[PDB]
Amino acid sequence: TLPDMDTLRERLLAGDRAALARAITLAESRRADHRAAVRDLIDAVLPQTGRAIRVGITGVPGVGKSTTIDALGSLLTAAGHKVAVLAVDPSSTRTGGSILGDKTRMARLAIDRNAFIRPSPSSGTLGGVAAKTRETMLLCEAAGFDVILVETVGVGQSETAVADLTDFFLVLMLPGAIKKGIFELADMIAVNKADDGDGERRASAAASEYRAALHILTPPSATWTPPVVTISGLHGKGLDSLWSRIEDHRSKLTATGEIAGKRREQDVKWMWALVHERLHQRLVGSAEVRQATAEAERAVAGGEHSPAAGADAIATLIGL
Amino acid sequence: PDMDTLRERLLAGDRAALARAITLAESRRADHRAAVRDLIDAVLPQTGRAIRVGITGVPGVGKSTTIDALGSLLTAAGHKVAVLAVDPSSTRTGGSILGDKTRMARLAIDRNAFIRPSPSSGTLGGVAAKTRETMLLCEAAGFDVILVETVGVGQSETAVADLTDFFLVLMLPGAGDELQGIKKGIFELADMIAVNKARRASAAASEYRAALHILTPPSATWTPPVVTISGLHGKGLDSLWSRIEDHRSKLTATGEIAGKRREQDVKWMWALVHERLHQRLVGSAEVRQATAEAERAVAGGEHSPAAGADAIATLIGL
Repeated sequence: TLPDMDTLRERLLAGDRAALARAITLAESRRADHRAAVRDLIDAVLPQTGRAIRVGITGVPGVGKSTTIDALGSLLTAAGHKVAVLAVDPSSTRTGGSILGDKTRMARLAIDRNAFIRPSPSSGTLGGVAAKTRETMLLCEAAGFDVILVETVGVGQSETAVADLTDFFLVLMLPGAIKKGIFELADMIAVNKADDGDGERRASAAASEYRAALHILTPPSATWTPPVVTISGLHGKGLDSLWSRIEDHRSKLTATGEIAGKRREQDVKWMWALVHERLHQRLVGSAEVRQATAEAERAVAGGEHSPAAGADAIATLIGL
Repeated sequence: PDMDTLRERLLAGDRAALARAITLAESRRADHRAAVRDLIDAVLPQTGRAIRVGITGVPGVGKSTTIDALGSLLTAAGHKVAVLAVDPSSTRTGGSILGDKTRMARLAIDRNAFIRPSPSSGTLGGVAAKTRETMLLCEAAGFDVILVETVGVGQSETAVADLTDFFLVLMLPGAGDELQGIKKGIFELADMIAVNKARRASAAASEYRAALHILTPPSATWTPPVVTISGLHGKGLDSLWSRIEDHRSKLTATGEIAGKRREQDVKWMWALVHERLHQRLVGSAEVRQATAEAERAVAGGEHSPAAGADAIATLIGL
């Protein structure tokens, strides 16, 4: 029932799409041994990873995120790139994941074998979902995908996780009509024209406001000052220019070692995220333990016992 | 000593009893911390009736001078003011016994105020969580204003924001080419910017205000004021404090003050659970060595994050 893992690994490394899909499937197995086998695989293929541009993309629903990603992704595959699109949605902690995904939201990419689209994976905690996404990213990179787009999906709080999964964080904004922390995550803002009601006047007007405001915020790296641009996902305008800026960021921050520096900090974060997910799984591993954990948390939320008293209560459960 | 007597004294406003309870709560000895848990829980019904304000600013901005002046205005007005510090450097030093009050000279001798140095822990998260227990003890003792200051170098801003109701950012008066600029992550935390050392200060304020207005969603209950002050000469402090009271009034009406405290307390609970796990993973030289090996492998790009996590799992099992 477990595939020959040496065969699977060698196929995956040769760009075998079915092998990549199977490795991803093994990571969601009910069987601990299946999940362990793919963890071994990922560590085994680590030296073949990391040779990709990793871009996180966010924006409020209706900004035209799917349309823009479909357009940009298609420009990239036409140019000979192999493009993975991975979703992160905090609601996959509450659904069991997606049985067939939702790739058809990107109509062109959905039928393009030069692209590979996967939905948000199921886990107990957002940290768990994001850690699993990191595993998937590594598998895609080992299989030869050189652009990895990671998209926030749904309404919940996934923006920081996606920034911490990628090298470059792109924020798509509407010309008018945003969770405040998003500006400080941005390596670039793109004001997108959604429909026939949005032209260069509305788009440029909003861009100028964002550009002016960003001037009071200190860029985290002297190597990069976040630009504000306009685009139309719908009409495929300004996307080549947008991409060139992301490539410039990659070139510049690779030369300074800053891409690698950020990735190593992220890697340690995702290590501890899995440790913490596993702890959570223990604290909900039976109805009785879940009940007790939930009540400690409730007592703390309710100001009936202090945070330290709640933590001590949790400690006793772990000891039991 | 008798914890029931300690509790009754603390609740009657005995400042020495309060300090003794804080010492236990902030202890790096697990038995000492354990000894005061029931006391803290017993006094919870007397907590929460305080304005909790976090205050940050770059070294040199006049933070100590401003806190000294603001605290003095408050005690003159009949308030009971606690001033607590969160210092990341405590992990390197074991924390200070006496702290530093050269910096708040008037307040340091004012018996209506209660100033504590940052606690120590192996980590920032531990330091901040201890500060939360200390805040509760202070409130139970009758302090109605709790000021929590970021201290030293290190990124303690998020921790202090997550300890308080209102987060005040003190900024330098430079404008245009001399504009200080807001460090990454601070804008999202700020409930007010006060430009200190006030002309160019009003110029800087106008720049921050205009940008804050662009960046703040119109759906927000609270749009951060930008004001100018002089800590040294006490100008604008009464106005500054009034806006903090305005925030309390507005966000109490929406239930947002209470809602935030609930989220914070659960955050501190999980912080402490995760800190306890890490403590176990560094509980002896041989275990620390193995944990360090796992983290180094991942930090060095030698093994995948999950491989590091699997090594940790093996240790936990042992």
